[PDB]
Amino acid sequence: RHVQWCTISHLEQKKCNDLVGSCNVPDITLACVYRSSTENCMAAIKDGQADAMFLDSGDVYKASLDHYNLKPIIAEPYSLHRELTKCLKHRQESLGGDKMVKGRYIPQCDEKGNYHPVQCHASTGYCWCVNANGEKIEGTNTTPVQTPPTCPSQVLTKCLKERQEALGGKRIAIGRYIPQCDEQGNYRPMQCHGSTGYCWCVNAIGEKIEGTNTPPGNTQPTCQSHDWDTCHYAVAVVKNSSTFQFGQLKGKRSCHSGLSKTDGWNAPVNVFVEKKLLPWDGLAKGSIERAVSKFFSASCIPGATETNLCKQCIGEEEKKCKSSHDEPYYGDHGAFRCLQEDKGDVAFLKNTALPDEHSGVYELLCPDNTRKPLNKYKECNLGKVPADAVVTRKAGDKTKDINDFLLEAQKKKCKLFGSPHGKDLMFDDSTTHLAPLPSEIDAFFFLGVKWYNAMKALTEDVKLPSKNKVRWCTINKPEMMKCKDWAAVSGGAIACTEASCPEHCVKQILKGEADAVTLDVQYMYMALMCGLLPAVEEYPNKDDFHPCQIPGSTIKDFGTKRAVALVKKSNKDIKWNNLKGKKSCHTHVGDIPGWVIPAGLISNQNDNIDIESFFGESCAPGSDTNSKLCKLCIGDPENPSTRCSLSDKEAYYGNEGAFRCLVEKGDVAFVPHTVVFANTDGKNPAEWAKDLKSEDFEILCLDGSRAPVTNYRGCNLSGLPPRAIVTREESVSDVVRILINQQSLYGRNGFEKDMFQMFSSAKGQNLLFNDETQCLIEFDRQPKDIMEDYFGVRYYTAVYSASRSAVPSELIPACTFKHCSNS
Ligand SMILES: NC1=N[C@H]2[C@H](COC(=O)NS(=O)(=O)O)N=C(N)N3CCC(O)(O)[C@]23N1
Repeated sequence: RHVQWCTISHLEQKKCNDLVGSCNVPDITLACVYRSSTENCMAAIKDGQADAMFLDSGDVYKASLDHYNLKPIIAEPYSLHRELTKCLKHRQESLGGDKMVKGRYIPQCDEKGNYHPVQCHASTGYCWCVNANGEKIEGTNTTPVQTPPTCPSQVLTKCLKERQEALGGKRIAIGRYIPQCDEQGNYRPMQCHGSTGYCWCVNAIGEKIEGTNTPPGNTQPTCQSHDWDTCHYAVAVVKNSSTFQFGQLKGKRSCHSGLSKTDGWNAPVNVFVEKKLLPWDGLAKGSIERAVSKFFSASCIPGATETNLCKQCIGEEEKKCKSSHDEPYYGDHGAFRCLQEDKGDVAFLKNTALPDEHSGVYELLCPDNTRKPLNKYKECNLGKVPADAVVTRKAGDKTKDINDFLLEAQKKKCKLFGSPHGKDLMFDDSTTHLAPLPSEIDAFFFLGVKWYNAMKALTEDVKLPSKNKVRWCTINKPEMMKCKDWAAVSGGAIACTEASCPEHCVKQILKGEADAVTLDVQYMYMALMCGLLPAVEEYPNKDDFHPCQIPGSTIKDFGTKRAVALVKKSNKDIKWNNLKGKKSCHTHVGDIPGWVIPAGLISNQNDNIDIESFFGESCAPGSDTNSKLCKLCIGDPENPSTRCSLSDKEAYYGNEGAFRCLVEKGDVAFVPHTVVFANTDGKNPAEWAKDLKSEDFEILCLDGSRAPVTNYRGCNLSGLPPRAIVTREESVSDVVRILINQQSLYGRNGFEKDMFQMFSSAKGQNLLFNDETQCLIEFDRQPKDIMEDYFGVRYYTAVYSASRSAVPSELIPACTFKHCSNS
C-alpha cells in the first residue's frame, strides 16, 4: 500500500522526503510528488499523479468544483462553545422520554459527568462495559445472577494523558514542559514552563493563545477561563509604529497569505465590501481581484495576476507570486514576514500565525477602526474561518490508506507538524491532531452553508430563487411529470427538481436547490437531525373534513394509524410484560406498526435483545425461512416455496394476514388499530374471518392491563405521526402560504379542481402526496424539541429511545457537522 503526497514547493518536498525516511508506518509507504503550486497539485490528484494534500478552506471550496472534483477527508477537530457531557445529555434525554414506556435504561454518570465504565439496566439487572461515548462494548453483558463485569478505566483527558506521557513513566520530566490540569482534567488557563520560567495562556483543550507568551520577570496577560471557542480567526496585523485605521486602508501596501486563502482573501475582501471601502458589489463592476487592484497601491497576494498585487512578493524568477513556499511571502507566515520586512503596511492571515510573545511591535487592526493587542483577536478580527483539510479524489479510492497512514503516524509521534526547513510545510505548524471527517462529508457540509455561499458569492452573481415559488423535489419520473403538470397550472408558484430518492431531496433542500418534499415517517429523523422542519403534514382522516374546509380549526383526531398489540379475549393470561417467548404475528419486517414500533419497545425494555430471540414461534414475513420468525408462516395454499415471503403469496402477510395468523395459530398480532374492525363483525367474507366478532379481541396496554379494541387511542404501542412536507427553517412561512393557496385551488374542494388535482394522478399512485390525503395542514409548532413535537413523545421514545444520537442514515454525521461561521 502506498500514499503519494502532493507537495507544492521545494521546501515542502524536502520535509515530505524527510518523513519518508523518519516515519515508519508498517504496511503503508509514503511517497512525495512535487508540483509547482497548489493548483498543479489539485490537478495531479484529480489525474491520479498523487493522492492527497492539505488545503486551506478556500482551496477546499475551489477543489470541490467540477474542474478538480476533490473532497475533504481529514481535519483537526474544533469546538464552538462548552457543551454538556455526553453522559449527562443522555441522562436528560432518557429521563425526558415517555414515562409510560417503563423499564428503560438511564445511564449512570460520575462526578465529572462521564459514563461509569460499568453501565447497568435497572429493570433487567444486566450490566456491561462502555467506551467513553457510552456505547456498549459488545460481548461484555453480564446477567443479574453474576457480579458486574470488570471494565477498563476511562481514557484520560487530553491534559492528564499529555501529563502522563510528558512524565514518560519516570516521576519528574526534568527540564521539559509538563502541562498543569484542573480538577475536571482540563487545562488550567495559565501554563508555565517549569525550567525556563515562561508562562502563557491556553484554552480549555490546551491550545496556546497567541500574544500571551511571557518571559520570567514580566507580568502576564490575563488568561480567560472556560475558553471552548477554538475556531480560527482571520485577522489584520500591523506594526505599532504606523497609525492608520482599518477604514483608511485605501492606497496602502498589503501582504496576503494568498489569493485563494480564506484568511488572506475571502475574509478581508468580504469586510471591504460590507464597509463599502471597495467600489464593488457584483460581477458587473469587474472582477473582485481588479477592484482590489485599484484599492491597494502595491501588495503581495500569491496566485494573483494583476501586476501591482504581485509587486511586493520576492520569489525568484518564475517562483514570484506563486501559491508555493518557493515564494517567501506565501502563506500566513509569509504574509507576516512581508510585514516584518516592511514590504507591506498590513498583513492578512489568521490568529494561529500571530507571534506567541506578548511584548513586541505588532498589534491588530480592527474593522471598527480601532487597534488592539495580539491576544484580543476574538474581539478584533475579520471573522471566524473554516477549518482546513486533507483532500483526495471524490471517488475516495485512497481515503482508507490516507487515513490509516496519518492515524498510525500520529500514534508513533512522527514529525508531521514542524520542520527545520520552514513553517507550515505539508500541514499547518499549529495543527496538533488530524481526525477523519464524516464519510459523507463534502465541501458544503465541511465549510457550512454560510461560508460556502460567501465564497461562491465572490465568483458569480448568485441569483436567489423567489420566495413566491416552491421548487418541489421529485424522486421518480412519474412524480416529475405530475409536478410539471402542476407547474403548468400554478402560474409560477410551483417548479420541479429531480432526485433519485428522498434523502437526495433532503440534500437538495439543505443546499438551496429545492424547497420542499413530502417525507415518509422513516426519513423524518434524518430530516429533522439535518435541521429541516415540517411545514405542513398530510391529514388522512376520511371522517372529518372540517379541518380541511376551515383552516386553523381544531382537529379532534388526526386519523393516523395506531400500532396495537392484538390478542383474543379467551387468552386471558397474556399481558404486555409477559410476551417473552409467546407466539407473535407481524404484518412484515420493516412495517412501522407491525415491526419497527414493537421491535423498538422490546429493545428498549430488554437490553436490545433480538426481536428474533424474544418470541417463541412467530410469523414475520421477510425474515430468514429457517428462523423461528417464519415457523408460523403458511407459505401458499397452492404449494409451488413462497413461505415467509414478502408477498400476498404468504397467507399471513400484511394487515389482514397478521390477523389471520392470530386467529389460526397465534397468540399476539402487531397491527394497525384498523385491522380488527376491517375483518370482524362480518366485513371479510372469507371462511376464516366468517362473522368473527370485534368483541372477541382486546389490545394490550403498556402498563400490563388490557382494553377493548375500540380504545386504541389510549391503549396502543404508539400512534404514528403523519407524513410531513419539510423545508428549511427560513422557508416554512413561504411554503405554508404557497401550498395552502394551491390547495384552495386544486385540493379536494379546490375552486379550480377541474384544472388539476393535487392528490391524484393518471400517471401513477401516490405521486408527490399520498392519494388518500384529505388536505395538508400547517404544522402547529410547539415550544418543545422538534423530535418530540413531530414524532410525539411515545413514538420518539419507542423507536429512538427519545434520543438525538441515533444514526439511521450516514448523512446525519455530515449534515450535523459544526461550522466556524459569523453573524
Ligand atoms: N405540533 C403537533 N401537532 C400534532 C400533529 C398531529 O396531531 C395529532 O396526531 N393529533 S391527534 O390525532 O389528536 O393525536 N402533528 C404531529 N406530527 N404531531 C405529533 C404529536 C402531536 O400529535 O402532538 C403533533 N404535534
